Amino acid sequence: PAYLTAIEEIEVNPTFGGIYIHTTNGGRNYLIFDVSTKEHTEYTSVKNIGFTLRGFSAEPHDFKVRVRDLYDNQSEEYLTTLTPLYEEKLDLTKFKTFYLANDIKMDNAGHTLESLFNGDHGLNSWNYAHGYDFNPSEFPVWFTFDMGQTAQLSRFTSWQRSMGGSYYYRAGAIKEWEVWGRSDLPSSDGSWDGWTKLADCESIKPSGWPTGSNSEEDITYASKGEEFEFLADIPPVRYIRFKILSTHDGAGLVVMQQLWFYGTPI
Repeated sequence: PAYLTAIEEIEVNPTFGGIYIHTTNGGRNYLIFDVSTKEHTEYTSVKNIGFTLRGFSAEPHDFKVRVRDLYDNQSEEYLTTLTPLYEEKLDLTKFKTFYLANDIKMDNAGHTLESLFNGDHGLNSWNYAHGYDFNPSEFPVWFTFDMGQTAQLSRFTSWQRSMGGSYYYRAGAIKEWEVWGRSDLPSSDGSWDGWTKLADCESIKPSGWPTGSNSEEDITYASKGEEFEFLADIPPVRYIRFKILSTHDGAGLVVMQQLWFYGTPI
């Protein structure tokens, strides 16, 4: 019966501010998960069941899970005591360029990719990592770096190159991208085999004004850092890629100022 396989194969792991519950359901049956603390009901029929409860402090808490079906069957309780994950800013000094053969180069104009992790950021900053021009027909493009440790990621903050603000939302500022990762050594050829997608991301321009016109709200917003959250169902990772799909001005050029990552080191 699906509800029995569900309770028998269940895994419950800590995640940021709660727990991640996963189980199997190869029949695509309709299961109801009731999750108790001393708080949520999931209604799902996917094959690879995975869902989160959040809102919890990072200390040990007792959790109870029961699975039921639309036929009035109900499982034994699964009990677990788990501590939710709590994020820290990962140590920037361990972040390094990890250049693979099919990556864009980010060492133009006197800087390197590792400039994105040197701490220098904000409206008046001249810091950046700066690529080379390419034809936008070549999007998507990507670059690769090493976090220098393995971590369960929560979120990251991204700053565009600024130089007083007029460079926001043009001149290499990225618009949509994906963040991919892996925990084991990449292949030197830059093959995408062995990489896992971790986040879909879109940098928002609050005003929605065309290229070359930035509002006061746009400039304040970008200078404060753009925040993105990662998927809960991701493995620990060490190596990271940004697969750039688009840029704000549509030109084939990537230029950014800073990237700070948050999560729990392994």
